[PDB]
Amino acid sequence: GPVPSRARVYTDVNTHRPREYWDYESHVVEWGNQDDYQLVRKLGRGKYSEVFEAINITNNEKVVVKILKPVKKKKIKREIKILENLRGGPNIITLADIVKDPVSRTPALVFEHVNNTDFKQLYQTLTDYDIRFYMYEILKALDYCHSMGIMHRDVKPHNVMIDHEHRKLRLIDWGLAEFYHPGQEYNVRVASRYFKGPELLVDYQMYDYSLDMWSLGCMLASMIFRKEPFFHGHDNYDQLVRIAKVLGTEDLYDYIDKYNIELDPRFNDILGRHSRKRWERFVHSENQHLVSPEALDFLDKLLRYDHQSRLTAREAMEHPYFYTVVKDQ
Ligand SMILES: O=S(=O)(c1ccc2nc(Cl)sc2c1)N1CCC2(CC1)CC(NCc1ccc(-c3ccccc3)c(Cl)c1)C2
Repeated sequence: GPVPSRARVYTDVNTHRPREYWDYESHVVEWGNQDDYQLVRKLGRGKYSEVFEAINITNNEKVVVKILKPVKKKKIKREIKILENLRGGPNIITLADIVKDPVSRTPALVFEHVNNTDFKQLYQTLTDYDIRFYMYEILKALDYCHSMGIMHRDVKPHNVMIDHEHRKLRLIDWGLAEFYHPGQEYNVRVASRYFKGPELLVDYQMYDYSLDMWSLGCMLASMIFRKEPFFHGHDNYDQLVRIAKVLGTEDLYDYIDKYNIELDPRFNDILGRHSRKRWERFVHSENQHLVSPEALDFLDKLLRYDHQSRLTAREAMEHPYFYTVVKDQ
């Protein structure tokens, strides 16, 4: 069978807490009054929810409402619990209330309101310094949630929100997040394809917070190289080929060895044989101003098949890539 794995950091953090903290199945939900909020306009449709801008008529404060589509109550209790646990944390979205339509029986999450600067405007103006800063800001949120025994499992640009006018960032969409418990086997059918770690793709279920660090590298790549998505797999199998065509098949077979992982008979056809490529080959004139020795060192140390050899969030925050941003503090 597969070799076990535990987290190198924040391993026993949920164990040292009361059971209620992570036994979300037991959480009873504090309902608010739906008539305190009126919906203004729709902001987005999104697989598990629809998102609206609303006003709280109690204090005339602008708000965000995610009306949920039908999920199991235990997954809602999960998200609510994780949000409540992380509330007040750096760059974590703030849950403000929870309400149910007394007729449709549909439940709705009410959030603080953050203006998103227009994608086009932001993307075209970004700058290396800006990327550094906002990555630092994402790392802050991740080290916080990891320290609080929680893995997001859906880190990607969709779930990051930036108000550039106020240099303000939030990490959202906590509905796939789970509590890390050593020895636990998780579902590998999580996150979107382009951001899935190797461990999900080879079906190693004793994963941990380091899953987030892979995605974060997947994010950094697309930004510095200006290629979204960076690993563009046609299906879950081809996603690992895309990764192997860059990272090389050798470190991959070394990883499945160390963890005595059994590859579906399929991959053993498509994976083939692939040298580990150098980053220079994704550099061109239009991205060079984002790419730097510091950045490629940072990226290399996140994009590793072996989850145990990835940088932790706190080590990442200590990386030379962010030396300038930390001095502003
Ligand atoms: O209208 S929504 O559905 C909405 C509105 C309010 C709301 N409030 C709660 Cl509560 S949930 C909710 C949902 N919608 C807004 C727009 C998004 C999707 C959701 C977030 C945007 N993020 C793109 C992005 C992320 C990171 C970077 C980046 C920049 C520099 C270094 C690294 C990364 C860049 Cl360049 C771009 C796309």
